[PDB]
Amino acid sequence: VKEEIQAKEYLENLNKELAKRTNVETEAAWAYGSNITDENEKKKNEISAELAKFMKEVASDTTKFQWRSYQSEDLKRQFKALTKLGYAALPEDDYAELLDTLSAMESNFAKVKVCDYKDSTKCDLALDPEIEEVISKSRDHEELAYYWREFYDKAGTAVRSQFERYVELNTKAAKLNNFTSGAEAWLDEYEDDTFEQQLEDIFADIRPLYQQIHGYVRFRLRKHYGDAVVSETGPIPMHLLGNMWAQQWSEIADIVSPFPEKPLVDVSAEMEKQGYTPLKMFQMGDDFFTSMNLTKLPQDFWDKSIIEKPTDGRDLVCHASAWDFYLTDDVRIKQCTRVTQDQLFTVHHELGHIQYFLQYQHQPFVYRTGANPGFHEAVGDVLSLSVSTPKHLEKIGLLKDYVRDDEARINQLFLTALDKIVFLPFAFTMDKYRWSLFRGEVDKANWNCAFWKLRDEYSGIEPPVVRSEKDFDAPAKYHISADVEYLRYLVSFIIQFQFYKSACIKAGQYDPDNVELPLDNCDIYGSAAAGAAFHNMLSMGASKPWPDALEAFNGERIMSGKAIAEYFEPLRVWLEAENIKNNVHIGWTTSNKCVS
Ligand SMILES: *[C@@H]1O[C@H](CO)[C@@H](O[C@@H]2O[C@H](CO)[C@@H](O[C@@H]3O[C@H](CO[C@H]4O[C@H](CO)[C@@H](O)[C@H](O)[C@@H]4O)[C@@H](O)[C@H](O[C@H]4O[C@H](CO[C@@H]5O[C@H](CO)[C@@H](O)[C@H](O)[C@@H]5O)[C@@H](O)[C@H](O)[C@@H]4O)[C@@H]3O)[C@H](O)[C@H]2NC(C)=O)[C@H](O)[C@H]1NC(C)=O
Ligand SMILES: O=C(N[C@@H](Cc1ccccc1)P(=O)(O)C[C@@H](Cc1cc(-c2ccccc2)no1)C(=O)N[C@@H](Cc1ccc(O)cc1)C(=O)O)OCc1ccccc1
Ligand SMILES: *[C@@H]1O[C@H](CO)[C@@H](O)[C@H](O)[C@H]1NC(C)=O
Ligand SMILES: *[C@@H]1O[C@H](CO)[C@@H](O)[C@H](O)[C@H]1NC(C)=O
Ligand SMILES: [Zn+2]
Repeated sequence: VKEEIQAKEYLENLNKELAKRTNVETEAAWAYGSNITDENEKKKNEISAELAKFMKEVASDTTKFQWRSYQSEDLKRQFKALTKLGYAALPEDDYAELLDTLSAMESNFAKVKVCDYKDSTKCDLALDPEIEEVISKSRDHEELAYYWREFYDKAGTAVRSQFERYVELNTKAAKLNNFTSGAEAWLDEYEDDTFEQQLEDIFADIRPLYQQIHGYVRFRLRKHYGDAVVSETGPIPMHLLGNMWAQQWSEIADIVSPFPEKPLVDVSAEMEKQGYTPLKMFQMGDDFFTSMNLTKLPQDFWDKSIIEKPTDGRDLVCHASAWDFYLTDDVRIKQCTRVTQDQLFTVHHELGHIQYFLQYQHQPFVYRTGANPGFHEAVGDVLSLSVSTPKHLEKIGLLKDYVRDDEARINQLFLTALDKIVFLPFAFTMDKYRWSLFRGEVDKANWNCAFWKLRDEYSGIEPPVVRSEKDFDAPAKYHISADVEYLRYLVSFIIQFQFYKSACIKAGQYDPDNVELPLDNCDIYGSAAAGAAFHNMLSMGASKPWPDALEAFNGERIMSGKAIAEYFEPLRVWLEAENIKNNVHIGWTTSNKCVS
């Protein structure tokens, strides 16, 4: 159609206008997250309401263009993106109420403080860093159960009524966009109507390995705490797993390591000894990206980022985040950085988001986002996989006197699995839970025990104390309180191994027939070949359906669990044999810790 001329001019101006309007909303959201006050809350929400009103007008104006009739797939793709209003489809008053509900939940989470286990006078312990410090380090099971209960009562139960209204308005918004529910609204980002089934299939392939790891960990925990604390046949008490949500278990590696007399990589002490700071950690992340011929952090990043928890009295959101301001080179991180191994990896994860921002900033506004949400989460994790290798850690002087024999290799593979395999059922359940509420599949009388039932069924973990429908535990996880879709992380954990394997081959760092080049010791630091693949993919933003973006990276078009299974194959062989040798019980009875 000749109208395509025009349409192209229309999109040109509109994209530029959206970027500028979104810059303004983003600044107000940054100010609030950096400094939680009633005044900043009001300002964030009023500017969002303003932009929502404009979006309503945009979606309306698309109907004046015959865009479905156009020759250009590119023009059609842009118009389609503009018709998708999300929450902005809601009536003015409903949108304002939703924004008020969202900030009530996020500020509740950020403001949680508990009393010291040993000093009921001292009541200023926050999750980050005080409570997380205990959960990751204490081996006093009663102390752990105390902090678990205090946190969940305050971050979870306290916001049930707000969470209920959020579900209602989220559903109403989805239906105004003609999605069945918000589950379908979220899934739309993956542009694939078999996406859920694809993930069920990949998950089913990896589940048996998870069950072997679970069995071995439970066996080792029984030896440490005794059978009064940990049963052989039941779900693992979750507070013993070194993470408030039991989402990753690497913090208890020193008590569950396959070979306790051989080295286990933990560089936190060496980081401190060498005088590492948050600034140094970010500079090192920047170095990694630039070493691969990727983009250096701009001056705005250094000038405007927050890389340490503020020491004034203020309330803020400490959960780490990366921010795109939709201009040129105005990108920032807010991280309450600590000097630990886990935090070094976290820094690289966040800088992965920043790199993606810089790579696609020349794209039209609607294309300035990930190919799918899993792509955005994957970027930094691919580098963190290299950072975590004995190979890399020796290069930067953090790992000393390391002998990489067969036993040390198993220890390192197991340590990696405690993050990478353990996470998979966890991440699947965060969205299976919310989807089921969104879809109206669970009665409100059953909402809490529906959460714990999924945690049991998929992860084989349970609360430390008996819960019931008088509690409401799901919002005790940040993303649930903050209305952040979680499937992105499951997709990320699968595809990051496809990216890592390919980048390692391109770097000459992995050859399956060369004993000297194992995938689990690959360091892509300094590889321009690996960097080129990233540039080819990331610079696309969301200009093409995601299989096109994967193709740009390594010639493949299919999400596949083959690469993650390849990485862990030596661990699988060893672990299956070890569990047989030690008569380790696999599987678990149904939990008794959530009362109907
Ligand atoms: C989610 O799904 C919803 C449906 O469940 C959908 O809502 C529908 O959107 C339609 C707009 O696309 C709308 O259709 C219009 O209907 C008008 C009259 O409807 C009235 O009576 C209904 C009861 O019978 C009531 O329920 C309504 O509230 C209304 O009061 C028509 O007058 C109108 O017509 C005009 O527009 C067409 C479209 O023209 C198109 O564009 C060009 C013109 O430049 C054409 O050449 C082209 O071929 C194309 O057809 C013209 O053909 C016509 O001449 C008129 O100008 C129109 O048909 C419908 O009413 C509405 N609701 C329902 C219940 O059907 C939502 O839009 C969906 N939401 C999202 C976000 O996608
Ligand atoms: O800033 C975010 N997202 C942050 C969350 C967020 C989302 C919306 C609004 C505010 C905040 P995060 O996931 O970086 C924040 C990160 C923080 C983090 C990272 C690591 C880490 C540990 C070891 C190795 C590697 C990483 N542990 O915590 C996050 O949540 N992670 C998930 C889980 C996780 C992910 C990866 C991983 O490797 C380990 C765990 C969680 O905390 O539950 O997104 C920016 C963006 C993405 C896409 C488009 C536009 C902008
Ligand atoms: C936080 O916001 C308040 C008022 O909303 C403002 O007075 C103050 O300057 C801000 N605090 C900091 C540390 O920036
Ligand atoms: C670095 O990236 C640029 C971007 O095109 C490329 O032209 C150059 O060849 C790359 N350098 C190397 C050594 O590959
Ligand atoms: Zn992230």
